[PDB]
Amino acid sequence: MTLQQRKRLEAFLTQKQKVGELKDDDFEKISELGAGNGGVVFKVSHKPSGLVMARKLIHLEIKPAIRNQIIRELQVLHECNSPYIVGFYGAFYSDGEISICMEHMDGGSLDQVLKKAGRIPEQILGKVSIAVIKGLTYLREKHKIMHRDVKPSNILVNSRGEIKLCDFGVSGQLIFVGTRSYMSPERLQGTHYSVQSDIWSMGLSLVEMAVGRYPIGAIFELLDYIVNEPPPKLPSGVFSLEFQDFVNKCLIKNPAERADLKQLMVHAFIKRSDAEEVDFAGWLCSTIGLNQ
Ligand SMILES: CC1(C)CNC(=O)c2sc(Nc3ccc(I)cc3F)c(C(=O)N[C@@H]3CCCNC3)c2C1
Ligand SMILES: Nc1ncnc2c1ncn2[C@@H]1O[C@H](COP(=O)(O)OP(=O)(O)NP(=O)(O)O)[C@@H](O)[C@H]1O
Ligand SMILES: [Mg+2]
Repeated sequence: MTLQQRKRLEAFLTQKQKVGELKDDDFEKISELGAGNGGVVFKVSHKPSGLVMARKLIHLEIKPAIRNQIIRELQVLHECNSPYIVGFYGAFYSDGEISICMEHMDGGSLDQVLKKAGRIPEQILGKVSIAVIKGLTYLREKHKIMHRDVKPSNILVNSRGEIKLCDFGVSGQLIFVGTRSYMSPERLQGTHYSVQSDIWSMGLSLVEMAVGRYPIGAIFELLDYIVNEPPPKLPSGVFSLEFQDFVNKCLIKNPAERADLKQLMVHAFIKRSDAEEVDFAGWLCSTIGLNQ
């Protein structure tokens, strides 16, 4: 950690304390940040602190004993404190819906950023990759947590140039209803799986952000393709050989021959990217623009 990262984390944990138990009454809606797989996210104001938060509403049908164990397992999120993880405020049940309250990220997700930028430059994706790896490393080492839901909508960014992971499961399992999938071939097979599965998800997400589009290229037809056909790749000529090799190594279908976190962190793409002074914050703020 840099001193500034060390300090930014300090700064967050103090006003987190300036927050008591959370209740539906204490929240005031500002705007809607989006929705997804059965979750609605709202930009909220928490009046007792006056703090801006993001509040996710999860309609989990049926309580009672099952809902109170969910909230108690969610309490580990208080201990997840990293410059590569989104800050947690608290969680409760209300009106048949679990609410997870977290740090508000003003740049939104890289899914939203991509939709704006068209495609995200390779040098920026180096900064994103370093952050994702470090966040996945942190979750593994400090909490023995695997993410299980790496994708562009779960990598959040802000006007301070921070890149953070969110929506990592903490309740066990509890682990295709949509049109796209970031699940590895081995996860689709029902096979046992590990953090190698998150590496595939990261690799796929990177190719989506580099080219501007989900790269595979009906839901069950798509899943069959992931399982049975060659992995996606970057186009040649427009991306560095080492970036191509980096995603290729993330996208090897055998999770055991696929690169691991340790290997990727010393990979030539990561080595090069880490030494590059790239103004990511300026890129992001110039790309999204300012509220006017
Ligand atoms: C059901 C759940 C509350 C179990 N507890 C769980 O363990 C979680 S945790 C968690 N998200 C989460 C994780 C970390 C941070 I920082 C912020 C977060 F919002 C989530 C979460 O949102 N899951 C969504 C439910 C809708 C469909 N997609 C998966 C969960 C799931
Ligand atoms: N802390 C946050 N700050 C800003 N935006 C957020 C935050 N959390 C979630 N969002 C946005 O809310 C939208 C919907 O989030 P979500 O319900 O997590 O959908 P999803 O990420 O596509 N699916 P999943 O993460 O699997 O539940 C996304 O576009 C996010 O960018
Ligand atoms: Mg999400």
